[PDB]
Amino acid sequence: FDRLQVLDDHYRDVLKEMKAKASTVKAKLLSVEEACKLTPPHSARSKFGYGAKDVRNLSSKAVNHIRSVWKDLLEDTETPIDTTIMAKNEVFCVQPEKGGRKPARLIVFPDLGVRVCEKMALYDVVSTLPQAVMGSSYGFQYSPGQRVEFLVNAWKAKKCPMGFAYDTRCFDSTVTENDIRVEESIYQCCDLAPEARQAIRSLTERLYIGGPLTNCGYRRCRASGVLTTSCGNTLTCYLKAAAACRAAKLQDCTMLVCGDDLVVICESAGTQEDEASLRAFTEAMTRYSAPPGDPPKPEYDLELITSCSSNVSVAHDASGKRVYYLTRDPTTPLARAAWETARHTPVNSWLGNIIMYAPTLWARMILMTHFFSILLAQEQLEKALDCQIYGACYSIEPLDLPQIIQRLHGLSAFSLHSYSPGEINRVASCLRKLGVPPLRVWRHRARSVRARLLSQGGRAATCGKYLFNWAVRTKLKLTPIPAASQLDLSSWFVAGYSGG
Ligand SMILES: COc1ccc2c(c1)[C@@H]1C[C@]1(C(=O)N1[C@@H]3CC[C@H]1CN(C)C3)Cn1c-2c(C2CCCCC2)c2ccc(C(=O)NS(=O)(=O)N(C)C)cc21
Ligand SMILES: CNC(=O)c1c(-c2ccc(F)cc2)oc2cc(NS(C)(=O)=O)c(OC(C)C)cc12
Ligand SMILES: CCCCCCCCO[C@@H]1O[C@H](CO)[C@@H](O)[C@H](O)[C@H]1O
Ligand SMILES: CCCCCCCCO[C@@H]1O[C@H](CO)[C@@H](O)[C@H](O)[C@H]1O
Repeated sequence: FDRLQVLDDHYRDVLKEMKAKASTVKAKLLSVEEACKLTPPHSARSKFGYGAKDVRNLSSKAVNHIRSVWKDLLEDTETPIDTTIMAKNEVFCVQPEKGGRKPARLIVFPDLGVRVCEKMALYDVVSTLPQAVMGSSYGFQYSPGQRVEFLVNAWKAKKCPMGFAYDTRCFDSTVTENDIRVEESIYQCCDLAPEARQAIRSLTERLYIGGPLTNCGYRRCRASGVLTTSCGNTLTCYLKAAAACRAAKLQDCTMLVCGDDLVVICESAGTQEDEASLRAFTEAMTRYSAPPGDPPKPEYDLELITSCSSNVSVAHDASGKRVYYLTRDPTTPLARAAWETARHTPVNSWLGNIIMYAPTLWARMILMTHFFSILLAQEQLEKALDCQIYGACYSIEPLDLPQIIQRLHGLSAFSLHSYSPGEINRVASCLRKLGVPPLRVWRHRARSVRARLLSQGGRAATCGKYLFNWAVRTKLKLTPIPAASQLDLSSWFVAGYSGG
């Protein structure tokens, strides 16, 4: 029966509350220049004789064509807009050389001109509306450290906490026409410029609801930009879930939403009562056309909930105080890093894993040790690497890792010890399974890596001091690494990542 959507009073009530909050948002219509500057340098070429760089640093051909696309969006409210379907080759896969089928992910996008028009009309709404509507439930406002703080405080707030994760399997292609229209109705509640209001209506009717796809066919999958798709999915999932919490009569809910991924922390009503409540929640979500991947399970320990491939775990700082942090099973991070040891990638998953999971036993002992050893050998500590973290691609120098880690995780990230036996066992058994040397070997290797870094001075010695303080018996004190704004001077006089 594919997608069949049934909307009730709970859904309608939550939508009114969302629209009432949306009404307090005043969003601005970006000029051609403002939108052009937001174009990524490696954004796909237009079929109209220009393509990134030209748009990015303003060009007569690019700007005048994008102004005609804009005029057409304001004047035509129904003609379907075309989208291109392309195969982007896979990174962690054996790629045929001198003939063969190339493993690839498929990407669907409108012409570059349309993409800049979408930014003019929606960038300010997508970057302001979700937080204004969902508040603390909006998952993309948090750093790993702030996210864990939010979760733990929500868990501690309950008399008898219960929590569960709910994941909607492949929604990005299966997005209903209704969901797209409901999203638009929320965006329309903002204080928009009249041209924005029309452009939003045209884009939703001509592009977002569906349209033709070419190098052909017709698509009903998301053709919006990353920021637009993210906003849409999060608002839709929040709407359906907040309504489903009411239908399931869940008490004192705290939700955390990241696109299609969600977590609810509420008050337990007893084992069998909670099991019934979750069945109720799932029935409501399924009726709202958001069925689960795996049926949700009530959890009574925060550590047992897995969401966005991660779970909360405990460690202790140097003073013995409990420190909470996000971790994950290290099999895929290690397997991808093994690949990268043999072959250079444009993603540098190892570096992204060190940044996302810096407090973890496996990122500190294995990934930092192994890659600093390689960088020392190759004399490439200074070389900025392109690193993909979630959406974006960042250029990161390994020498700036202490500063980055402190910003995202806090100073405790460098002093953690007394990790949970279960967490250690997951790491240890994983090393045995993959043929990786045990943790005792990594300590020996890190003492040598730290020594070589210290001898190099500057940022290299700060990497030695902060990142490998776990490897020495006689530990250094470790004070916060000061930001350029704290020092009260320009980033030009501050080595590495300063505050830009
Ligand atoms: C499929 O999933 C995985 C996952 C992990 C590993 C492998 C495969 C690779 C099988 C192993 C291997 O033997 N390798 C050698 C060395 C590194 C890795 C990849 N490389 C292309 C060839 C076993 N093996 C893996 C890693 C990873 C390297 C990146 C950072 C994280 C650890 C190792 C790191 C050091 C040794 C280590 O030092 N082993 S040792 O002491 O027995 N010896 C000196 C080689 C062995 C490793
Ligand atoms: C809705 N779920 C969440 O927001 C997340 C949870 C979580 C895990 C267990 C729970 F019990 C509750 C939440 O863990 C995460 C880890 C990351 N990445 S990271 C490791 O880089 O921080 C994340 O960042 C991206 C997607 C923005 C979002 C979440
Ligand atoms: C160590 C475990 C991870 C695998 C590392 C090997 C990476 C495979 O990489 C492959 O190498 C071939 C030979 O140059 C190329 O022909 C392929 O295009 C490439 O995908
Ligand atoms: C795995 C992450 C679980 C998060 C638990 C947050 C609640 C912490 O709770 C604390 O636990 C301590 C345990 O020794 C007790 O001493 C404290 O009294 C209690 O408030």
